[PDB]
Amino acid sequence: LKQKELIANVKNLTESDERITACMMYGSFTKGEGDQYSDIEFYIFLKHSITSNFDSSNWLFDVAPYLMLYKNEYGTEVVIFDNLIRGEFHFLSEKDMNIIPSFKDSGYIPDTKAMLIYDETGQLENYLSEISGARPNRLTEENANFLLCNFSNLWLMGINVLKRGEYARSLELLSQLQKNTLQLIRMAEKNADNWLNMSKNLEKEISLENYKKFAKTTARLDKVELFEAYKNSLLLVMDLQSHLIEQYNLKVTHDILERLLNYISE
Amino acid sequence: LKQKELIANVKNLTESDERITACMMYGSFTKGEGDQYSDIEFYIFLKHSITSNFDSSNWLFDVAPYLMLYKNEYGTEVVIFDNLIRGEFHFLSEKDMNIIPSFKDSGYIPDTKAMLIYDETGQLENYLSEISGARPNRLTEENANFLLCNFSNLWLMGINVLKRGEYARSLELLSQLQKNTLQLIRMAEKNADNWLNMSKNLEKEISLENYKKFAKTTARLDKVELFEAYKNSLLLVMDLQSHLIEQYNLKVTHDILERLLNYISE
Ligand SMILES: Nc1ncnc2c1ncn2[C@@H]1O[C@H](COP(=O)(O)CP(=O)(O)OP(=O)(O)O)[C@@H](O)[C@H]1O
Ligand SMILES: Nc1ncnc2c1ncn2[C@@H]1O[C@H](COP(=O)(O)CP(=O)(O)OP(=O)(O)O)[C@@H](O)[C@H]1O
Ligand SMILES: CCC[C@@H]1C[C@@H](C(=O)N[C@@H]([C@H]2O[C@H](SC)[C@H](O)[C@@H](O)[C@H]2O)[C@H](C)Cl)N(C)C1
Ligand SMILES: CCC[C@@H]1C[C@@H](C(=O)N[C@@H]([C@H]2O[C@H](SC)[C@H](O)[C@@H](O)[C@H]2O)[C@H](C)Cl)N(C)C1
Ligand SMILES: [Mg+2]
Ligand SMILES: [Mg+2]
Ligand SMILES: [Mg+2]
Ligand SMILES: [Mg+2]
Ligand SMILES: [Mg+2]
Repeated sequence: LKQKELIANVKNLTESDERITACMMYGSFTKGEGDQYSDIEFYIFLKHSITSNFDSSNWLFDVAPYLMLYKNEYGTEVVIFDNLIRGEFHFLSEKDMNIIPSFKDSGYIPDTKAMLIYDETGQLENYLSEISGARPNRLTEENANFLLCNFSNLWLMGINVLKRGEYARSLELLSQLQKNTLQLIRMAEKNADNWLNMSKNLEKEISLENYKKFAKTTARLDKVELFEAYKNSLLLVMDLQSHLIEQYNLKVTHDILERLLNYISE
Repeated sequence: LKQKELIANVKNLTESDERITACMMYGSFTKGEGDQYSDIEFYIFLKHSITSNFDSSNWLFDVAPYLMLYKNEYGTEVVIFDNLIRGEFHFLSEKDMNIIPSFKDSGYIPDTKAMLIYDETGQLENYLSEISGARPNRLTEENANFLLCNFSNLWLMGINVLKRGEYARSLELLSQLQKNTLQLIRMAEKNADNWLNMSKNLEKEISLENYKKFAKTTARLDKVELFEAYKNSLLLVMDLQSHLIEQYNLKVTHDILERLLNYISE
């Protein structure tokens, strides 16, 4: 894989460069899920007093020639290399390595070994041993209530804009509804490790039954298709709620979902 | 309108309640766009001493009985009243009233008069006057570049996950692409006030030609429809880039977009 050649380059350069004190890899190549379709991604920890003006544009070209480079909404440098591999490099002071513990909340981190690329001081390895084995419990009453409330809110907003004739906006809301629904399916089927990344591995991780029901909640930009998708979204959540009620005390009841259902033809 | 009755109750209670110093309304009922499909929304500014313990659930019930209340991801109290009207209420200390001037970054502020629901001290009116008539100018090289780079980033990521067979994830990414594409159309057509709310009034605000093109970038959860939508997504952005390049210096060139296009079948 071209990706692995680039990863090796990153390891090489982060070790040899005096400006870089640590490098943490994350993503699929640290979880046995890397393939030819994957990107590569790192936190690059820099000498504190040279962090502001660090020439990351030049450093990234030293990794490999690139076609495009910009800073995304998360402050991460994103590169499209000339071989079309995407790379995400988050550059920050070594003094901000204390961000790492909060990563335990992002998902299941069974192993940390592939994450350790370079570690000048030993501090990176120490932070990683704090998150190694991290596994958020997603199967909570709190989560079930938030998702059902969040869905009801978004569904009602969506059906309203649809009734107005704001079709494109109802489609946008439907995609937000869909993310929430995936999280509900993962709750109902007790396979919720891929939580924030709810669509990762979906074809491998959920029942055909609910996959097909989810597919029915999708639509192109079309009034009739949107109405069908919105209706099927509600029906699916009604199924999920009647399953989840057995496990949690829910504030969104079948009655409340029934009122939303009736509203479609109002 | 049920909405107007509820706004009236909010006006009534915010005035009379000694714990509430000011109430600012926003959204479509302050922008000449309110209708039967609208929600209602307010910032409620509380006397500083009681902000910490204020029982919002109790107060919102006084506005009208509700079927559902929860805090969304923005910390907004979101309510579905028992007549199925949606309400969004942001409770803050009076001392945070100075967040108001930053609202000018969100878009055009046509009517600060309709925004003033209650103002004990005259303070709210003063902050609102600072934003009246204001709008960002979205027509910039910085915006053209970010959107084209962000689109290219998300598109290449999305086509990779589609090729992988992660269809549900490619759909999720497609919806993110779609929002970037609406902002790009708004730049090209120079109708960019509805920027963060890019799909608001979309059917009324962009040309029939670009609406039709945008509609072809949409898909249901289906391999063939997804490949069609991803191609049409890039082709639309290629059209838009050819216009934008005349106005701004752009990092994303036609040649780069063509590399991405050829990548679909590689
Ligand atoms: N919404 C989210 N919030 C927080 N962390 C997330 C997240 N989505 C993904 N992540 C984390 O960031 C890592 C990198 O994510 P991405 O590169 O977007 C997908 P990936 O799992 O690396 O697969 P891929 O790049 O091979 O397609 C993921 O493995 C996950 O640990
Ligand atoms: N993404 C965003 N970021 C920041 N502000 C936004 C935003 N989207 C919308 N807004 C602002 O928040 C106001 C209320 O938004 P919404 O209630 O979601 C839509 P609306 O314009 O009120 O129409 P509607 O409620 O009648 O359908 C908008 O009018 C706009 O001023
Ligand atoms: C052990 C996981 C480390 C991850 C590092 C950190 C992070 O930088 N995530 C990014 C996150 O952003 C998107 S997915 C929304 C990218 O596709 C992904 O590769 C990653 O860079 C955002 C801030 Cl969520 N995440 C919170 C967890
Ligand atoms: C005069 C506009 C005032 C608005 C008030 C403030 C706000 O609370 N916006 C909300 C925003 O959130 C979503 S749309 C993302 C809601 O649909 C919308 O009614 C509004 O409540 C988020 C924090 Cl962006 N926005 C930054 C601007
Ligand atoms: Mg990755
Ligand atoms: Mg990534
Ligand atoms: Mg509104
Ligand atoms: Mg609203
Ligand atoms: Mg009461």
